Amino acid sequence: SARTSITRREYDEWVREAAALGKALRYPITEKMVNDSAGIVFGADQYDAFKNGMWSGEPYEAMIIFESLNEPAVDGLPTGAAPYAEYSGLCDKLMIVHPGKFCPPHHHGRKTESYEVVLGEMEVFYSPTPSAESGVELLNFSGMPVGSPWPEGVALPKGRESSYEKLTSYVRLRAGDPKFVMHRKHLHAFRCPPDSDVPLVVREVSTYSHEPTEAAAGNHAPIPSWLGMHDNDFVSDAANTGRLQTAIS
Amino acid sequence: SARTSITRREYDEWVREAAALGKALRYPITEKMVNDSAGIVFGADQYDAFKNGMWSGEPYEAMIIFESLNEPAVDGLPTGAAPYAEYSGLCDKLMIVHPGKFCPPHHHGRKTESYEVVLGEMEVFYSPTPSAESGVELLNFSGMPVGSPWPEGVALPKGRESSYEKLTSYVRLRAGDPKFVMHRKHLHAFRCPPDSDVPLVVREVSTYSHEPTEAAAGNHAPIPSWLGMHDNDFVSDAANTGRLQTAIS
Amino acid sequence: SARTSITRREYDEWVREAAALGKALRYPITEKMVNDSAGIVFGADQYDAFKNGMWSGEPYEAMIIFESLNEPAVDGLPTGAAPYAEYSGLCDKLMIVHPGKFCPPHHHGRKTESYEVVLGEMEVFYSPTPSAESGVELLNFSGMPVGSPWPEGVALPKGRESSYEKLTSYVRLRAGDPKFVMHRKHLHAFRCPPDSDVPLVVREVSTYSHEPTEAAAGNHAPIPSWLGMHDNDFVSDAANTGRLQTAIS
Amino acid sequence: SARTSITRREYDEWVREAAALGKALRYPITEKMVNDSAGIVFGADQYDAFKNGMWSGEPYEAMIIFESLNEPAVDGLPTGAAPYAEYSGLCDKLMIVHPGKFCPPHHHGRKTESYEVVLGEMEVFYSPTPSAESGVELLNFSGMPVGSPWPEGVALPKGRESSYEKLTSYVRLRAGDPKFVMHRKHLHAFRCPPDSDVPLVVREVSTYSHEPTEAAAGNHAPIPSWLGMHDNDFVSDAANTGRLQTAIS
Ligand SMILES: OC[C@@H](O)[C@@H](O)[C@@H](O)CO
Ligand SMILES: OC[C@@H](O)[C@@H](O)[C@@H](O)CO
Ligand SMILES: OC[C@@H](O)[C@@H](O)[C@@H](O)CO
Ligand SMILES: OC[C@@H](O)[C@@H](O)[C@@H](O)CO
Ligand SMILES: OC[C@@H](O)[C@@H](O)[C@@H](O)CO
Ligand SMILES: OC[C@@H](O)[C@@H](O)[C@@H](O)CO
Ligand SMILES: OC[C@@H](O)[C@@H](O)[C@@H](O)CO
Ligand SMILES: OC[C@@H](O)[C@@H](O)[C@@H](O)CO
Ligand SMILES: [Co+2]
Ligand SMILES: [Co+2]
Ligand SMILES: [Co+2]
Ligand SMILES: [Co+2]
Repeated sequence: SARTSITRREYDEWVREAAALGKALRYPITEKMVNDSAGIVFGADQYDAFKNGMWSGEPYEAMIIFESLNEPAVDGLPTGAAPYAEYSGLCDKLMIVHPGKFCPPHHHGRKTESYEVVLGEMEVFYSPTPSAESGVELLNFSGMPVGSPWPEGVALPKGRESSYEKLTSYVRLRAGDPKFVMHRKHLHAFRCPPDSDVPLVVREVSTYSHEPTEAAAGNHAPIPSWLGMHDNDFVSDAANTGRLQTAIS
Repeated sequence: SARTSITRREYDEWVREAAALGKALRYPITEKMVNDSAGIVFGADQYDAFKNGMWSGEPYEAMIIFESLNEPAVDGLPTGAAPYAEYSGLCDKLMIVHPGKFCPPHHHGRKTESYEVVLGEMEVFYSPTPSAESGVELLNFSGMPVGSPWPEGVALPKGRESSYEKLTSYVRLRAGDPKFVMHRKHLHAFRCPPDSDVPLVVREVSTYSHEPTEAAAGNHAPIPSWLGMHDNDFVSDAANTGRLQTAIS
Repeated sequence: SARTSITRREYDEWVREAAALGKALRYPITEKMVNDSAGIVFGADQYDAFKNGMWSGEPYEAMIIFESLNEPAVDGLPTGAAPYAEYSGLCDKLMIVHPGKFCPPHHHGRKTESYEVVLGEMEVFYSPTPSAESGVELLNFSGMPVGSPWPEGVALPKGRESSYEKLTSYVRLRAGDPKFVMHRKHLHAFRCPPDSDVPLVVREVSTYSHEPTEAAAGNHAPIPSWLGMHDNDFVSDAANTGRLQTAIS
Repeated sequence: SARTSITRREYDEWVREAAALGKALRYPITEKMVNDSAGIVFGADQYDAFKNGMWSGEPYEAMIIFESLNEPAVDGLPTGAAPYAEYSGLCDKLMIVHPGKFCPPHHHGRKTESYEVVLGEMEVFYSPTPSAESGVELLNFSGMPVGSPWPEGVALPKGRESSYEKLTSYVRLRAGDPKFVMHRKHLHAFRCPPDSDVPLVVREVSTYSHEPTEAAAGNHAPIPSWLGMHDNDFVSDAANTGRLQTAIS
């Protein structure tokens, strides 16, 4: 009886309600942003989130993302910056995570993120040290803060527990807090507390998002190399696959 | 009788009211963001904006900016990207422009911006072609849209009219519109319509802001060259000076 | 296969999501307000709204109401006003109507309402003349405006069409409009346009709400007569019954 | 040098900024609501609030009120209720109080109020017992809660201190709290804490407001007696006068 997809009704009610919530919070959500790629389920065994639904409070890895901007920022750059442009760009999106649900452990080789909680509270789990990239020297300036240890009783998705092992640093973000920076090459994940009366709504402002997803499969590449380039590295292999497509029956 | 500064009372009422407006619109404004550098007057002859005040509707070049993020995004970058990092980074700020007032004509060599109107309407004036940088090849991808001609009856600041000559393209942005990208090297300016019942409030998401201002004079430089580096080029010379400091009597 | 109740999952996702939307729009929703009486289905044949769900856009009579205040306002009144107190009082609630759905035709003998659209648009159908109450003279001051005729193509609930016959006056309300008064004794109904991208959210400020509902069955009566007193008169008999209780399986 | 009026510039910047704040918080403010009666100064010696301004934090009695509704609710009432209609009606308004400022001690013979804090925090001072009205029996149901004693260090307006003597009960209201009822005949006053970073914004839902003010001098009376009827009883005589008119030079 393990779900393997989400019904069209479950998908729409989930995504359309989320888009309305976004508008209420003044996020500029256009029609094109409300599509079949906005609702994400990280892996086949994560569809079980829809057995009891998004308000069950159960630990599953799924979320909604409404992307309002993913600008390469390639125009006006000196030609020499061509091979390093992929680390820049501007990506603005609204992320909605229901109680107990998670944006699973992963890291980006090029994308640096920043978080602004709009509604609810965000519990971020991360590795304070970056992932070492063999054979390449990396610049350093502020690094990541050590943060605090995890609070007790954090329910993790069944069969995904170990993927969180290395994300020992923890921080709870709220509306009004200083913007929070998640440097590239750092493992990170986050969830909405299970006892939350509202979905976690977060505004993410980051560098360009390289993702040959479903809603982004057919566009033009600003720079040759960018073509097909992937910048998502999920700790759990089950997460990497289902990320680029949601099975809607 | 030409004003040469702004009284402490005029400054505070202007900036503190704006910060409250920002909070109401859910922008994460912290205490440190509400400072003596947030309220900007572009040039000595622009202080006359305070003869009749911010609700007079008169054409002057002055605005408020509450910066919530100006992240270099240098961490995790390969060393080779060092000389091109200045074109990246993440800068999030809230800008408040009162009726009739303007963010004066200028362009950035490195910073690419994007606009999201939160309240009111934004009238953007810009040059659809970038400024040619002698002796250097530049990348290209989307360029800037031609836009529309200026509507009639746009009152410009006295003695600043000609600075707008080259910003022939025009567009009026509203809340809910697609994010608007202003590529680096493009001349641009914007104002809040004079008949607006509310101040124009805009969320700007751009690449790093290189500005050795008053509230940013003493920090650490992520990369050597960044030190003292300026990235603001106002068409009117009077604007470049008063930009980095507000005279509060 | 005609639904006869709503599953606990359908109920919670419907009501809890609505409460979150309410909070985002700054309505003061407390825990006690989010209960099993907030989600209303007007009649047994209206449960079919949940065959395709609240985002189907189909015409059904169901809505959500989060009541933040229902103050008798009896304290401090001269004893003589006792028999007329039932026409006063203060009731503040947030109403959420999904696309295509309706608050069915009905009128109140004592309650006068006022509407403020917070999100979406509200299409009100009403009778510009009050219902004559046999053997009693009534005061008059402003009466109700004639309004406009119905726009074409308004899909009404199957088997409930005729209940709308007398509500010939029509008006479409939006956020920012002047408060709209619906005097007592006037037939009225309203819906969220079927093509709306967001649920209709309306703040109602009215006189006391006399309703021996499920969440209001056991309180104390400020005045003797008020006990058991009913003030809802739905045109369709099917609506009056299911109003005071929602079948949650 | 004691101010005796408010300049047109001080008035407009105060009221127009407040109206913008109101809109941001989604209060339906129309053009007609933004008038010369919205900004209130309670007495000649209260104009000194404008010596240092609304952000000085100093204790003065002045506030802004944007009334969106003041419905008699007389239509549909049985003729017998005519002499008691004045205790009913529906009045919806947004009140804005700057740091340290107060809505001065007063009570209403007919109007019962309810408070909903939208922004900031509201400190209410009141008398838990109603004012006895000689020769008339009054109904009772819930009465007023005893509340808590005043916190220490509450700066009161100079020369108005004693007017607060009897308002010994205290409560601090915040956004999201249950609606707060202030029954008619109860002395009450409230202020925005002096250390607040934002103005106190409160939505008031009450029974009809009988006030032959400046913006309400020339309308039609729903009931004969209502004509000229006053329902404001300020403890300080200086407050009653300046209430109905603001001196704008
Ligand atoms: O799938 C997650 C998506 O790519 C988000 O924008 C960020 O990485 C979450 O950290
Ligand atoms: O102001 C700094 C902020 O609170 C966080 O510590 C950093 O963004 C983490 O990268
Ligand atoms: O002084 C203007 C400031 O630098 C702003 O962030 C942008 O450039 C306006 O286009
Ligand atoms: O969606 C594109 C947007 O409306 C504007 O045309 C561009 O951002 C301009 O750069
Ligand atoms: O069931 C409807 C409820 O009683 C509402 O508050 C109003 O009457 C709708 O007009
Ligand atoms: O301002 C009046 C408003 O627009 C409506 O016409 C009335 O409230 C209807 O009762
Ligand atoms: O002048 C105060 C005004 O009348 C307000 O609506 C309430 O009474 C304040 O309690
Ligand atoms: O819920 C009751 C509320 O908190 C206040 O105690 C009353 O309205 C006071 O009248
Ligand atoms: Co990420
Ligand atoms: Co610029
Ligand atoms: Co009704
Ligand atoms: Co009062």
